[PDB]
Amino acid sequence: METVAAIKTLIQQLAQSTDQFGRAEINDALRELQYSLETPFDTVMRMSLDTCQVAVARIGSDLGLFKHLSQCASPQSAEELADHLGCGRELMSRLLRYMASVRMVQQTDDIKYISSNITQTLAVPGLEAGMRHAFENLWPVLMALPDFLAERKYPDIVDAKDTAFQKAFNTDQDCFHWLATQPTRIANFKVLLTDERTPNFLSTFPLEKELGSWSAEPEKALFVDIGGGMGHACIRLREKYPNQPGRVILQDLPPVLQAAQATLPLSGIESMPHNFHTPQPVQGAKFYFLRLILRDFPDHQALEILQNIVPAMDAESRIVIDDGVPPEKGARWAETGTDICIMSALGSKERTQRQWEELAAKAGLQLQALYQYTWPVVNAAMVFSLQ
Amino acid sequence: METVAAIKTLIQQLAQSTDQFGRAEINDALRELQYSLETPFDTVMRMSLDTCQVAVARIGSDLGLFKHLSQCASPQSAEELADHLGCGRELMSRLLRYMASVRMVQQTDDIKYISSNITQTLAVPGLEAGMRHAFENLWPVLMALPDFLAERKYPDIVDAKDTAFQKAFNTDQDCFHWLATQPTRIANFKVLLTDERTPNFLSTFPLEKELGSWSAEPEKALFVDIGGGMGHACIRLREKYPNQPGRVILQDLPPVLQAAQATLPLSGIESMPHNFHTPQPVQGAKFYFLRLILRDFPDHQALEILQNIVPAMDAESRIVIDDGVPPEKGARWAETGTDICIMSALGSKERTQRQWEELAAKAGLQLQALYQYTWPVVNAAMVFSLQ
Ligand SMILES: C[S@@+](CC[C@H](N)C(=O)[O-])C[C@H]1O[C@@H](n2cnc3c(N)ncnc32)[C@H](O)[C@@H]1O
Ligand SMILES: C[S@@+](CC[C@H](N)C(=O)[O-])C[C@H]1O[C@@H](n2cnc3c(N)ncnc32)[C@H](O)[C@@H]1O
Repeated sequence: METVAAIKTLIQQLAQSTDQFGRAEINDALRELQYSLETPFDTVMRMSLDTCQVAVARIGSDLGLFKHLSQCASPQSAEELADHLGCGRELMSRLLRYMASVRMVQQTDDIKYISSNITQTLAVPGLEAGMRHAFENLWPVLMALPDFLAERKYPDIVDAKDTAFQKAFNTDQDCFHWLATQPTRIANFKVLLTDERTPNFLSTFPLEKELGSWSAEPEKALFVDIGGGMGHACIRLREKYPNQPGRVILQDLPPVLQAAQATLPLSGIESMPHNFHTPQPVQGAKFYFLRLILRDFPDHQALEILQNIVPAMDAESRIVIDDGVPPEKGARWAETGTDICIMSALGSKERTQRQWEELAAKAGLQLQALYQYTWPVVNAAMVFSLQ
Repeated sequence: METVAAIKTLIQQLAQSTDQFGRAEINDALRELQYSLETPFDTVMRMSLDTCQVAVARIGSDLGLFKHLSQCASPQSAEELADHLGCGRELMSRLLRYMASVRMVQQTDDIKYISSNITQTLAVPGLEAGMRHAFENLWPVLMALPDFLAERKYPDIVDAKDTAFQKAFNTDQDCFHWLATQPTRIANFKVLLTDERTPNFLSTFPLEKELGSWSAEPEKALFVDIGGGMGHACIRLREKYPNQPGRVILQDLPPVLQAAQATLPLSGIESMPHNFHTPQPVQGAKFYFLRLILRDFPDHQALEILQNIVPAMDAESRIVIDDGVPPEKGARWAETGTDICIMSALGSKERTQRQWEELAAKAGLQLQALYQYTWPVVNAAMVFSLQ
């Protein structure tokens, strides 16, 4: 119908007319409209069949389909793709037909296949690794969660060693300890670390305002990236603020620091092995930065991580928690799904602003400023000082 | 956004003005817009988190939350629902926040909870049973598919006894034989059978024109519903054509005929126990009807089912296959996802019109007429005669 074609045109034109945050708001609206207008049968069909996407993405990734199609200059037949990738012809035709129906590839008028936006995404190593993590790590924990909760008469989960994870992978270890003994998972996790989220806190963080008159003299630390992974925050800080003095220090475990060396600048960023369960060695830094760290820990462990930093602080030192700050009400699926997943796997939780302030108060900290940098799903740099 | 409220108003007004087929077209367009507009990170988040929906629906079902909320007259607090249903209060608060974010319930401005469209759907026994089936039968088979295809170097799956199912449930039994040994699963399937799809073939089936001069004496059957389940097709036939002569006969296995009795009219429809893997007892029927039967069998078994019927047929007899008829190209997610699920669990497949005609020719049948009754996902009554 011309009506459907016109709806598509108007929504694309409105999407192009706004920014990434406007487009995120439109996408959530489109989802809310689908759910509101689907029939009861459609609801069950959707819940039944949308689980297919991750499995079929896992297969495409195993075959190298997404990478191959992303490099192809012309439409490919199912036959050409099957013979090239070493797949049964009929299986490849069925997988491609399914993939086209969910835009994981596109199907042409003459029943050939080209890259979509999603083909290209699943071709990117860091994003492919996310999809692989969802299949091998998240799926099993969600599959265990209902019977786990039933067996245990619906407990409030508060312990990383007593959640669905232990049922899912038949172990008494917490997720973090268990992953160390699984080379396949560590390799994928290693690739997942290379994905850099955009935008980042530096888009809205008023660094010069937050600095005040803080002196890098004689030899003080500007920024200590605690569990900084590949040190994207350190790299982006040095890139945005090349003239601000002070040590910029990436802190992580030796294997992650080794992985980071390749892509770290040759000067200006220190690689310091540090376990964030031990006292913070760098004294009187301006910013102690924790990005997507504390959300992976229940309150007891998150508190201990903060308590390990507080004694290193000057009056001018700030702890900067860069993490999810879902609202009190009307939280979006991306903030609320993450909460169920980290409950199931890690025994942890998403925290509202009030819950972040209650946690930080136990560590003797007070919130000075909160700088949101994503919308409508809230990620913010929360700036904490000594009480 | 005023923009988002405006899009919702426009789509809702266009949705209300069209019919169910028009709303299904709009819904498919909103999905495609969503995928096309998505960022690479959104794609991975969606694939990571959308499978939460089934796990959380299953937990809500276990707690009886959806039936409870559907019968509440006023908005309920998380604490009221947790206390009433026997759930940890923090667990219940988090589940409800997640459910509200995906419209499985509605959250009020007061942070209390009411029934949405989806909470009513998940309270309907037949539809709840569809969601439990997705969780306990489909999820494990989709979980097994990628590694099963990898280990076996991407075979064309062709055998019910050799597909993802056997790896998922650690068995050499086919799905149908295995399910029959599992009481809780058998019980869920019987509730699943109580769901009647709408619309149905009688909306576009020109019965009078197909009958022509056909006569019901001596004691001939107008309609034999082979695997008719609750016998909804028999009920609708007798409701729509109450004065058309000829016996109307529900065929299924004894336990399903037993379950059908309470819903069946007192006269006009015979309950005849009959295994459709055995020779058809009713001779010279006008219509031998197979609704959503053959798609659950690979060609070899589907052919055996048809070959059990053909010897009972007159020149006036028709086999009516009422089933999915996906197009040669541009097939929708609801008819390609089904294909991947039935490949994985049953070793079967969706069939294009031409694939149905090829199968039916091997049984000595030729397509007389094809009567579509759903759009844009094709279900049709295909009328076959002896060739
Ligand atoms: C979500 S990942 C990367 C987060 C990083 N801040 C970012 O935003 O790119 C969490 C990081 O914590 C690190 N990590 C885990 N346990 C740690 C520990 N005990 N001490 C220090 N780093 C740790 C991991 O190696 C990983 O790089
Ligand atoms: C998809 S379900 C119901 C389909 C039904 N025609 C309808 O549209 O409602 C398949 C039906 O086949 C029945 N069935 C399964 N195996 C059977 C067999 N060997 N003989 C007869 N009926 C069988 C089941 O009991 C069930 O009612």
